[PDB]
Amino acid sequence: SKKLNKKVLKTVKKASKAKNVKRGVKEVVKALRKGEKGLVVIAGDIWPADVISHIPVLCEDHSVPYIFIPSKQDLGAAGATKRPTSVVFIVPGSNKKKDGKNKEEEYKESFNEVVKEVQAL
Repeated sequence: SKKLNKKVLKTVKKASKAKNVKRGVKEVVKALRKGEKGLVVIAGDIWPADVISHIPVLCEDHSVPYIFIPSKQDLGAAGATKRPTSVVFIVPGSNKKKDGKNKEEEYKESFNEVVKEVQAL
C-alpha cells in the first residue's frame, strides 16, 4: 500500500508516453464495455465523490481492479492534462495486445501485482 502507489506512479508515467492510459467517466465506461479496459485508477483526493459509486458499479458490472490513492497530481501528470482528473483508467493496448512484448509487459506486470494487492485488501 505504501510502495504500491509508487510503482503505479512510475508504471503509468512510463506507459503514458505510449498513450496507453485514458481518463474520464466516458473513457472508463467505454473500455469497460468494449473490453480493452485495463487498470482503473481512483484518486482518494478528488471530487466529486461519484467515483465511490462508479467503483462498485463498474466492477459489479464488468469487474475491474483499481487502486485508491490521492495521487491527483500524479494523475494529471501521467495523463498529461491541465487539471487533475477524477477517474483515470489504464488501457494496455487491447484484449489481445495485452500480450505485447514491448515495455507494456513490464508496466502491466507491476500493475497486476499492485492492483491485485489492493483488490484483495
